[PDB]
Amino acid sequence: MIAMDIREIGLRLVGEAIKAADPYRAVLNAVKVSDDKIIVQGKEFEIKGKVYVIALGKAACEMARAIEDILDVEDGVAVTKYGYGKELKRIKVIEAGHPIPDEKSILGAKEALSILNRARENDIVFILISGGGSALFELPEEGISLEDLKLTTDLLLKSGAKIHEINTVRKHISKVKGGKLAKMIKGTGIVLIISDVVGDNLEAIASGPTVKDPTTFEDAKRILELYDIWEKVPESVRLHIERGLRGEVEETLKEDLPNVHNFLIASNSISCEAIAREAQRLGFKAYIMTTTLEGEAKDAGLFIGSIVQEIAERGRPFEPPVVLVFGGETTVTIEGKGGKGGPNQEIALSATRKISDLEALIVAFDTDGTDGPTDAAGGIVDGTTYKKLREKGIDVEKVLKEHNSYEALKKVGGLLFTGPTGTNVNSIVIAIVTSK
Repeated sequence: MIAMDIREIGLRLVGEAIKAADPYRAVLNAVKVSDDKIIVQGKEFEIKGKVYVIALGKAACEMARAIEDILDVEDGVAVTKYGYGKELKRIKVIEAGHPIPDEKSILGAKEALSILNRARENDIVFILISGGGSALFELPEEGISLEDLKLTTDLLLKSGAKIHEINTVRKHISKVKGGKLAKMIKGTGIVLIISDVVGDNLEAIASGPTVKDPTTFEDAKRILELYDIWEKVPESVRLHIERGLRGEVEETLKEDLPNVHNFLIASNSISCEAIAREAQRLGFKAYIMTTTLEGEAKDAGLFIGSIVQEIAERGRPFEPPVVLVFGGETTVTIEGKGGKGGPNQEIALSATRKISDLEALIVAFDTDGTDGPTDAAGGIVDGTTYKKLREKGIDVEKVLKEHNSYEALKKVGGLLFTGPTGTNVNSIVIAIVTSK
C-alpha cells in the first residue's frame, strides 16, 4: 500500500493503542447487539426482559453512554468523580468522593442497591467498572459509619499493612465489595471492566465487587491483630467482624455465580493486541513481548535497545521488518530532587545510543496522557536521535543521571504529547525495525 516514514507508522500504532483503551469505544468493541441478542466478546445473551445499568469509576459516564447508544436502558446509575459529570439519557449521574469516600459515595451505592432490588430474574444488569471505584462506590456494613471506615483504613496504613491485607479487611466491612454487589443481582449480570492494574488482577479493581474473594472474616481479624490495631479500630468494626465469625452475617463471595459474567474490555494487553493487529496490516510481523514489564525505566530502555540492536544486526530473534510491543509500567528511582522527566521519557532517551544509525524507532508512552510530573505522555526516538543529541552537545548519560530526560528530548523532537486521553491502561513501548 502507500509508503510511510517510520515515524508516521509509530504514531499510527500509538493512536490504535489509545483508541482500544477508550472507555466508550472499548464498550462498543466488546458489546454487539442483534435484535434480541447481546454478544459480549463472543458470549451471547438473550434479551428476555429489561436492561439496567450500574456504573462506577472515573469512566462511568462514558461507559454508560456506550450502552445507551446500543440498548434501551430502563434505568440505572453512574457514580463518578466530581467534575466528570456528563449527562445521560436514562441513567442518573452522581459525583462522589475520591480518593477518599464521602456521603455521595454511599448515596451512589444505595442507588445501585435500589436498582438491583427492582431488577428481576429475567432482566439484564450491566455493571460498568473503571478506576476509582473503591472510594466512589461504597456502603459500609451494618453499624459502620463512613467515618468508622476512614479510621480503620487509616490505622491499616499508619501501621504499615500490605495492600492485599487492607483489601481483605475493607472487603469484609463493605456491603458491595468482595463480590457482594454481584450477589445482589437476581437476573443476568454482565460486568464490563477496564484495568489500570499491571497483570489485570480483578480482585483489586474497585475492590472486586463482582468477583470472588477467598479471604475470610478470620483472615480480617488475624490481620487487625497482627498489626495491633484490632483494639484500636472502632467498636462497630470489631462487632461486625465478630458477627461474621459467628456466621450471623454473610461472607464475601466465595463461589462463581453462573448468572454473573465478568469481562475485561480494556487493558494494557488489549491495547498491545490492537497495536500488533494494525502492525500486521501495515506489513510487519508483530510480537507482544510482555504486558507485565516492571522495573527501572532507564534499564528497560537499554534492554529493549539491545534487542533492537540484535534484530538490525543479525536478524534475530526476529527478521525485520518487525514490530515489538512491551507493556507494563516502569519507574524512575530518584535519590534527590532530580530534573524534569518521567519513566517512558527515560526509556526512550536511554535507548537512543543503542539504536543509533539503525532503521528503527522506539516510542514509549503512558496511556493516561502524562509521564512523570510533566505534560508529555512519553518519548519517541529513532536511529538519528543520538547524533542529534550529540550535535547539541548533550551528554545523554549525564542527563539520565540527573533525571532530566524531558529537557533532552525536548530539543530533538523526542517528546510525545497526547494531551488528555480519557483512559488509563498504563504504559506501552513500541519498537520498530524496518530493515537490517
